[PDB]
Amino acid sequence: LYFQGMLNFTVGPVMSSEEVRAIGAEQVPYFRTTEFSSTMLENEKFMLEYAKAPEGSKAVFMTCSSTGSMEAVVMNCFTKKDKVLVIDGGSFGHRFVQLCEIHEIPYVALKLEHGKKLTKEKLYEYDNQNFTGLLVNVDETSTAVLYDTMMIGEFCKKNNMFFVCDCVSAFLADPFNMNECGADVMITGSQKVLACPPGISVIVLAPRGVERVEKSKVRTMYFDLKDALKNQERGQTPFTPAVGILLQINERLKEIKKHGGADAEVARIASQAADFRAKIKDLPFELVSESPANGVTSVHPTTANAYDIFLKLKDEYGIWICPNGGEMKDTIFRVGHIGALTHEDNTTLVNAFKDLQKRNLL
Amino acid sequence: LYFQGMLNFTVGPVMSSEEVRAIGAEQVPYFRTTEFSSTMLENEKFMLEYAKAPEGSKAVFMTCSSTGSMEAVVMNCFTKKDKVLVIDGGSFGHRFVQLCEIHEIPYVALKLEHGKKLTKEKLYEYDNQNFTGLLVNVDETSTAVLYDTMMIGEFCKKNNMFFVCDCVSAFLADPFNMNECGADVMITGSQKVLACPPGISVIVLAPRGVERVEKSKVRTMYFDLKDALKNQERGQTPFTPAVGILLQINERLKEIKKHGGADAEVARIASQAADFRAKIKDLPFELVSESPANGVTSVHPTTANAYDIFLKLKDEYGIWICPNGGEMKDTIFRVGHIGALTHEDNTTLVNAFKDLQKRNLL
Repeated sequence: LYFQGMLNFTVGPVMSSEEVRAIGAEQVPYFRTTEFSSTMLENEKFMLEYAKAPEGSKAVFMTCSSTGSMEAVVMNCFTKKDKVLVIDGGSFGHRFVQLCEIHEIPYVALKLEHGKKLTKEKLYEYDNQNFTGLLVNVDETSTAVLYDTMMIGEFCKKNNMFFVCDCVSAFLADPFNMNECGADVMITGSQKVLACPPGISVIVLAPRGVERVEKSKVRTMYFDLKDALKNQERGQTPFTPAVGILLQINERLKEIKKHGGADAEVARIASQAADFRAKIKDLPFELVSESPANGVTSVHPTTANAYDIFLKLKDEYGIWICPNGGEMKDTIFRVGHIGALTHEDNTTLVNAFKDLQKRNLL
Repeated sequence: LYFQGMLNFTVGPVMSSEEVRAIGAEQVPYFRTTEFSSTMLENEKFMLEYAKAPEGSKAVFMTCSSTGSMEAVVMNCFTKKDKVLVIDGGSFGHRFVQLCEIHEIPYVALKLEHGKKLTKEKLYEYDNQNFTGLLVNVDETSTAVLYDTMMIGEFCKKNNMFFVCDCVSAFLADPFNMNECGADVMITGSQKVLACPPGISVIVLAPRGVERVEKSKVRTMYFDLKDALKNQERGQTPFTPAVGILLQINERLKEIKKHGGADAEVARIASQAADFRAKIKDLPFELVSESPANGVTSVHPTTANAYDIFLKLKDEYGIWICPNGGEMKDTIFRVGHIGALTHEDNTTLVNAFKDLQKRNLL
């Protein structure tokens, strides 16, 4: 079958461990119980630990993809009186711009050419301009650009700006310390470094984030983060959540702990990325990112159409790489370093590239 | 473990087949592919078939619980110029009232005492009053009351009212023919009669529903049903969907087809319900619903606290029944007839009730 026997180098869904997969074959339990509440409180504790959240932080688990949590955060944390600086180097930064437009949050987009780093000098062009908040996608996954959260956090603190981090691809792949960088909100998704099935997302709120949400007057039921917080006090959710995925997440969080915690997973993924990048030195590929992220590498093929390479690997080599869209469809593809991959998997992929070269495709 | 070895008589999550469960242990595939598109187009075709949707209908698959699809429908189908009649006999009808309030849709709540049927004479009290739409939960799951969709549909047609049906617990449990009753929208959820894990919901739109959505000007990203429709044209979704659950749904839809289609599953659940109801005749239980639904039976214990019975069965008999909340917590519990249950499972439950009676708990 099409979903059997494939090597997955995308950035979501990704390959899962045998233990997480095994949980996926269990009957899904009824969940309005003290037993499931315990699982949910444990999930929250692990998320706060791995995020290095400050004392007094809270997490909520949302039954929707990461985009839904991005929207919830925008709706619950900002109003028409805010002025938000949005880092826009690609698709996900642009998605935050689109959310500000939809929800009538005044904003300024700080555009970066695809692949370009954010320098301190560039950010400080926006110093002392009455901004009240900042939205960033810590790994801009579309271009595999990593932003410096300590640098951005310092800027936000100087300017008293509410600091929102989408760490959907950065969390557990790149170093991130919520307490140290002063992030007020962190968002992540189940299908990225957590390597569970898609359908859950997580919002972590620092005490300032909790306070901000508590003061919101949002017109929404499903994305009402006050309701989400109130229910999570007893390890519950307002509506039926993706119970099965939340049990898989619990297992995964314990697996992370067993293998050395958040720092150990960051280190493993850093090594996975370095291994791939070392192995493609003699192929007609240029690295696009000026600020590499551990979770993913963006590649420009200098001899071939990037989407063509995606299709050939998928249909003839048993491999999914991550294609791009829009203006990047023909010129960029990405190779993920997350989920249950090994250095030998990188060798398999590079061997497939070498075979495409022999065929004269690249 | 707490989620192992339990008999599940709730109305979601419920017990799944071994084949659906097996799919849950597979690696989740990358999904921006012609292969996954094919699965999604097939899922839509089966949903339209089982809903008996009119020619030209469309379905979309939403990565959120059913409540999220209820909200999406309200947001995308009604405006401040509408006047909506909401059938409110319990929790889910009330949830539609709450959505009308949040989204500033003018409405009138048609209250029914818990457990009471909706008569034709009652509904026609609202005839010729300039209503433009109607919201109903075809099985009001909180009270296990079934509403007559042919009767309501005739009323809506007479009054030119846009007819929205939440069939989250009714779809595949009770007869429902979208074409015949004139429903413009049907909503359902993955974890109910479909008996898959929670995290997907489905919106089926008749041609009038499609037209209504196409004319909407909603301020939302995640719940933008125009975007959902446009993407489903090629078997895709705007964001990452719950891919694993959608593959399980595909298997389940094929399993339904193998066993005789929608009518055969309705008949099986009708028999499951009848079997349970026959077996409790000598116990201190009163049936609450004046209009029984196949999917679930609501029970009033005349000698005991309903929530106490829930807790004892859960902790001492390996059984989940469905508790109630609010004003119904002490007085009503429910027994589901959906998912992978047998008549012998009903015997196991009744034996547990009989043992509680021997202990003098009831």
